[PDB]
Amino acid sequence: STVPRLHRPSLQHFREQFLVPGRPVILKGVADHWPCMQKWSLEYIQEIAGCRTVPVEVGWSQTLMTVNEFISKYIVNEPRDVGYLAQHQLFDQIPELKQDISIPDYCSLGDGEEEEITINAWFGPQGTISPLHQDPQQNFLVQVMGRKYIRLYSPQESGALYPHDTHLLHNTSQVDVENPDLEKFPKFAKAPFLSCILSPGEILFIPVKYWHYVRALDLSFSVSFWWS
Ligand SMILES: O=C(O)CNC(=O)C(=O)O
Ligand SMILES: [Co+2]
Repeated sequence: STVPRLHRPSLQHFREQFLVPGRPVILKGVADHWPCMQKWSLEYIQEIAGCRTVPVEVGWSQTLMTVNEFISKYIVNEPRDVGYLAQHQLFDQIPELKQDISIPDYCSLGDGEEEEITINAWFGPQGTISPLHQDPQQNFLVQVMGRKYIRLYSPQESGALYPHDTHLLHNTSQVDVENPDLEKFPKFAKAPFLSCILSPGEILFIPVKYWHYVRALDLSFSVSFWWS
């Protein structure tokens, strides 16, 4: 079913109805006028960040190249393969860019310290896929450019998601959400979920340990805030 959308909810309403019970929600009217929303474009990103080295996930492999090279090879025209500048602390690397975002006020409801919040960039073409997995902190995923299809499964449903059987990968599902092998993973079919298309200016709250799967529908840039 669709993730609820709420316009600028109070801190206490967000706390009581979403944060404490661990329920996803999309926050509207919160990040929609951050400077990134109007400023970020391929040209702006090239100008500010083009010469800097970033990690890129290809396919599968992991490599390093400049932001300019990433755009040239994996974003524009007709890329050979899907590449994704995923899960990278770009704003620590480039303080000028950090000026264009801010910490959501709702993070103050956490028990953690503000300067321990991990801020990651997720920048890539249409068609990037982050397979179903769970993270160990709360997340506000802020959509800046393009749209993402997102599927969410509660931690209560872990038994239907067939986690990998190693410590390193136990927070990742073995299932391909959008084309599941139901002969091998029959329990997956029945597991309930939420989904949404997250659009520019919207923030998705992904509760701590909620399983999430993410596919970019367009050229996309998201910023995640991992907080406690
Ligand atoms: O945006 C993506 O492709 C995936 N994002 C996450 O898993 C996250 O923000 O924790
Ligand atoms: Co994640």
